[PDB]
Amino acid sequence: ATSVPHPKIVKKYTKKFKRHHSDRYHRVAENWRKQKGIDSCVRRRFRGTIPQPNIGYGSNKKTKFLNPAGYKVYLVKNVKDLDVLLLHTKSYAAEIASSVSSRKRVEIVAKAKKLGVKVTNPKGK
RNA sequence: UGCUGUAAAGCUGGGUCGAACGGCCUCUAGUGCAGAUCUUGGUGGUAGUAGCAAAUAUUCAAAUGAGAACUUUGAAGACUGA
Repeated sequence: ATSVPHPKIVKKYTKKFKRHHSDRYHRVAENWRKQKGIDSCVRRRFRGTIPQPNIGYGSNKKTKFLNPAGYKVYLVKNVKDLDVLLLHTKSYAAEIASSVSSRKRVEIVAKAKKLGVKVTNPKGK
């Protein structure tokens, strides 16, 4: 890791928690919802039903919020926004906002390279 | 196209697009939908399916026309039957 050393990153659940019957009807979005029905086999946790979010799945506090390269990600919208990362260049990477213009985006990439700040999305227009 | 969060969700790459929009500290509410034989609008399967069968009945040729079972003219066969 080019970032500050960290323990090996463990994700307890890497799949997505999909709402029950979001596969069955178009009108049911996958955004997680808790079943509140009296008979619900999912709420009652029958064997064979879907995993549900609970606090036991929480990430280890020492590796939480880290991307695979070992950095926490900070959203940058202009050149000046890079400054708060100046003393945190081995633990915080910059991410350029989607709405920054192509002119200003080139300027942010240049300044980050000047300061030694990692950028997570360099290829943007 | 990926990243973050147990999650509600947040961010990002590519495309489309054309005029406004967001973070943070707070304020406020007509603030979150799968259901209500919910409301309005839109759209399927059914399905090229049911079906288009009462009132005797139509036919040949020419003309017209891009095109004629269905229009017009001629020939005829019929019917209403005062």
